[PDB]
Amino acid sequence: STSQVRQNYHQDSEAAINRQINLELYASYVYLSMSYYFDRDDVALKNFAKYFLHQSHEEREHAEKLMKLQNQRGGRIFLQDIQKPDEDDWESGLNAMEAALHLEKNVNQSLLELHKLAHDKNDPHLADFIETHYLNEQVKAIKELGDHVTNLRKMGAPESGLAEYLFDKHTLGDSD
Amino acid sequence: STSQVRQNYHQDSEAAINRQINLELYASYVYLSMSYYFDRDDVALKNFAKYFLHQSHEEREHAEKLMKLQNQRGGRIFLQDIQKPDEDDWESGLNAMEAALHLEKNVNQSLLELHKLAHDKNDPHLADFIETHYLNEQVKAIKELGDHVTNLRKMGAPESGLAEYLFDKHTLGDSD
Amino acid sequence: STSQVRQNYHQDSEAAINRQINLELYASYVYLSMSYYFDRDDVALKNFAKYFLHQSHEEREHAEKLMKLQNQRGGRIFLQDIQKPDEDDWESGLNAMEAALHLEKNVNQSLLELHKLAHDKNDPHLADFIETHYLNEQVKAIKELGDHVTNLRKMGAPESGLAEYLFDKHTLGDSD
Amino acid sequence: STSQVRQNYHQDSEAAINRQINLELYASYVYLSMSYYFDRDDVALKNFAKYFLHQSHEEREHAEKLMKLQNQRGGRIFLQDIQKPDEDDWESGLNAMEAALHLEKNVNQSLLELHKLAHDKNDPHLADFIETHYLNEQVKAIKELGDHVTNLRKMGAPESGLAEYLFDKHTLGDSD
Amino acid sequence: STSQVRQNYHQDSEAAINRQINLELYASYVYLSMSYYFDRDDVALKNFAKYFLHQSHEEREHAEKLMKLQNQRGGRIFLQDIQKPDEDDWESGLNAMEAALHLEKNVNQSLLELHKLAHDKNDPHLADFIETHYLNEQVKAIKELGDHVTNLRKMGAPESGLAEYLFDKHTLGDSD
Amino acid sequence: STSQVRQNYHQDSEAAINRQINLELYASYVYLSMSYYFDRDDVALKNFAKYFLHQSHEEREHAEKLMKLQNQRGGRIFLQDIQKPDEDDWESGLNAMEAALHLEKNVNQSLLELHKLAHDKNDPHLADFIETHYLNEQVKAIKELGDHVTNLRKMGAPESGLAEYLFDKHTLGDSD
Ligand SMILES: O=C(NO)c1ccc(C(=O)NO)cc1
Ligand SMILES: O=C(NO)c1ccc(C(=O)NO)cc1
Ligand code: NA
Ligand code: NA
Ligand SMILES: [Zn+2]
Ligand SMILES: [Zn+2]
Ligand SMILES: [Zn+2]
Ligand SMILES: [Zn+2]
Ligand SMILES: [Zn+2]
Ligand SMILES: [Zn+2]
Ligand SMILES: [Zn+2]
Ligand SMILES: [Zn+2]
Ligand SMILES: [Zn+2]
Ligand SMILES: [Zn+2]
Ligand SMILES: [Zn+2]
Ligand SMILES: [Zn+2]
Ligand SMILES: [Zn+2]
Ligand SMILES: [Zn+2]
Repeated sequence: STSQVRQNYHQDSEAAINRQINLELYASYVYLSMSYYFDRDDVALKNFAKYFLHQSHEEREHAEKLMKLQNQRGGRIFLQDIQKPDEDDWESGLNAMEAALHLEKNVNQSLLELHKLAHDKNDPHLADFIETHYLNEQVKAIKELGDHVTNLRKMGAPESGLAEYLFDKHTLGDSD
Repeated sequence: STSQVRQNYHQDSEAAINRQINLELYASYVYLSMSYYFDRDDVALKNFAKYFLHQSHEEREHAEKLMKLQNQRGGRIFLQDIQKPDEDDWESGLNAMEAALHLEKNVNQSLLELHKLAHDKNDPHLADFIETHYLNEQVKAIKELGDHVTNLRKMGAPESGLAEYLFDKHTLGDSD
Repeated sequence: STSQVRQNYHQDSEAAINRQINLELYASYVYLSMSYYFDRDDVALKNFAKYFLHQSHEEREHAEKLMKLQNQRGGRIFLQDIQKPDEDDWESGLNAMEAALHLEKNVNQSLLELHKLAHDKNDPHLADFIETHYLNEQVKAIKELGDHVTNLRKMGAPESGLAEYLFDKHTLGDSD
Repeated sequence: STSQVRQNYHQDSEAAINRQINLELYASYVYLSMSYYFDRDDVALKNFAKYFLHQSHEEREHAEKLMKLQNQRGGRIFLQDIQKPDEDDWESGLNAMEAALHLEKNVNQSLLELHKLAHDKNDPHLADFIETHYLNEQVKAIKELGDHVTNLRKMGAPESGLAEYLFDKHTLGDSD
Repeated sequence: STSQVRQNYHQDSEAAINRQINLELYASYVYLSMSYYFDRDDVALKNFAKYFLHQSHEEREHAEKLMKLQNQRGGRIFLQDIQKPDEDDWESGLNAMEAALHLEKNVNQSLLELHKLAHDKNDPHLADFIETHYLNEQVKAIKELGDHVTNLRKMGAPESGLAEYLFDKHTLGDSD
Repeated sequence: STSQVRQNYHQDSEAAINRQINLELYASYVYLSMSYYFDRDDVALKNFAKYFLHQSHEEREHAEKLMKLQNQRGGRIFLQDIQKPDEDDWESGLNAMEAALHLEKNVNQSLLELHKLAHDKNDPHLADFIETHYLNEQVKAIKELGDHVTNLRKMGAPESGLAEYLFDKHTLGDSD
């Protein structure tokens, strides 16, 4: 019937965790697609590609985390298909980064709704889990991407390819 | 009258912290009893005993933590007697572990009610304290114990003593 | 209009973050004033002064943290004047420490109201941010100051200067 | 029209590389599903789970490799959806391992057909790429899984849970 | 009926070991209560608190030792409730230390009666066990506490709080 | 009446030291405001922000130095409010740097007037103090800022955002 370890875990919490798992997996797929878009010889921005590939591994980690939680709280995982990304040819580093920002805002909205739920089903554990392991990472992600979009713009992207080249070398070539 | 450092600390929060202190102490007493049950020469499962003794020290730490919080927020401690454990002869490693799971679920329920309170008396500090120092530890504890019960069962406990022996050597003989 | 990274950040949250920034800056100014009060040759309590100077740097850090959050969540900073401290001549180590306790209780009250808000505007990120980076630090601060006031009193402050001297050497001369 | 770096890369080779990319991603999804099946508290086989999680990361690496090749030879990637695994509840370690063997045999068959192609479209580079980076890994994988199935069987799986427990400790607890 | 390892262990010896176990646990509870009495912000004597907390851990060790002996000699443990301490508000460091001395004298009297028994039931093992693991520790404990009471008195406790403060810094701030 | 350590310290010297303290604090506030202006996601110049934040800490140090001198020479500190910066939105790195130059020239003018005073009230100690701890630092500051303004201009600021980006990476990304 129910697992020996289930307790205060509501069914809406569970379904939302499966949906969120599928979502994070989706984000990883998107970031992968963008990554190898910038690996293409007619784009050739190694640091853009490394960057998005890192983001893709991070998303995969987020999903696996959520699955570990599902099993943890006594819930049951159910995997769904992983929707192909909306694009196969992202136009530029700037455009890829804007799509990034929109994606991260999506995932953040989903996580905020999930926290609303865990709070309404009076599930504190799930609440503070979402808080400490996802929310801040989502704010930091959205911030980083916003700064990148701002700089790419102030430089003259996507008009000037010199811009995206320099941004690739001087911003994505060191740090996180 | 009231301590110089009291602030936003409600009286129900306080009484609940004293009750929770007594509860954690109780859990330590139980874990001790089980520990030295498995030290008995007619049981002789050194790793079961070490395991539960560790859990007992951990519970003692939880209590002392809660007392430090009471003094912290301006509350006053009041100690109550420590009820002897429901059993003096736990039947098997499997049964001891099941009683463990039930106990941890009790303590978790109490902590969740306490968080409900700290949230209703609009005490955020107490809320996130409960969250970060107890709730996750309680989920992890319940999970670990549930996995152990599952394995002891799948092996053939308590019917086969060979089982409990092997579980003692291969699962409780390394790790946490 | 609105920043690319804004999301679930309410305007009351923002104004409250600017007010809190100004408040933390104020606390730093106060702690500075007290510090160099105890640097005066007619007071001459090097450890009291070092202590309050440390507290002042800490407050400055709190403010800068809050500004980083404002920019983070898509809000906009607005700096206000920094009100001079209520006193230019704090009477004794004991009195300075009591004013300290009152100040920390003020800042704590403000932070608790801000958390109430972030919870009412359903802003979990801001909620748990306040929780993990400020609330506990505020409880610990109020506790430390309360203990100090208690000891200074039990010793005979401010009546006996021998007291404040000894407290300066044996309590503020080692540790945090 | 065509990339500056394309050369001797046939269109069937390309489409087959996109199909193979999607396939490897699928295998990673399957291995993930199995992994966290064995993380469930009513299964509780940490080493089975770690094992399949490793296999999942490996599959992800295989896919990313194939994408790097696509971009390398002048081809263009096209991502497709990732089909959910045929099962959400794998019965036992033994059954999960048998499904594993069948999957690896599928992927191997696909890779062998792809090598047949690269040989028929006289694409040596693609031929020896498939050879050195995939074929041997596929034989080794199928062998390992076959040995595991053989041992789980000879032990008495899935009938005896004691078996799967021991296999989990003594075979999946050390080595690769 | 009787354990395979029982030998020369009399029933009065056993009951006395269970009573002594409960007693040592009681002493640990008392020392804990005193400890966190001195953690209270209106007392604020960190070293008094650390001291009594150490004593509490030591008492817990004494109890666990006695349980290990019970199981050792073929006896059976029976746990009883742990009586709350006679006080919830110990007046001063001096008074807490006097209550300490009285407690240690109680425990010593009990242990001496137990040795009388082990000698009358001609149980040498139990006799020299009590001798080497408890009696000296009890004399040293009573001595230490007596010296502390003497110094607190000669200083002017509990009248002068300056006294207890200094004693806290200069005697309980270093050594055991 | 007057401090035991006062000597050759004129009252105009004192009032000027309090005014200068308030001024340095003001400069720190300004530099802070600029710093977190460049932390804004729609500006996003991490190195500009780090730079001005460093300058802000430096100014705070200057103030604390002056307070230490006041107490040193037998004077008495009097703290005044800290005027909010003239701007909340500095336009560009170039404009922020120009406002910087103007500010440093202000502080330098004030310090030069203060040295004129210490020389007219025949206060050599104060004279050479101002000389060795402030004047050179002020010339170096004004020089550095002037060079920065010159380079930002020669590059094409604020017209070209590419400029400010590059200046941020190649000039503010290494050194002081
Ligand atoms: O009275 C209510 N609804 O009708 C109510 C009471 C408490 C909360 C709350 O704790 N939100 O975080 C929300 C709604
Ligand atoms: O039958 C044939 N030609 O008439 C034939 C048979 C095998 C190959 C081959 O192995 N290519 O790699 C090529 C041609
Ligand atoms: Na939290
Ligand atoms: Na000079
Ligand atoms: Zn994510
Ligand atoms: Zn993300
Ligand atoms: Zn609520
Ligand atoms: Zn506990
Ligand atoms: Zn527990
Ligand atoms: Zn603060
Ligand atoms: Zn503070
Ligand atoms: Zn593969
Ligand atoms: Zn494979
Ligand atoms: Zn004892
Ligand atoms: Zn003792
Ligand atoms: Zn300056
Ligand atoms: Zn300056
Ligand atoms: Zn002259």
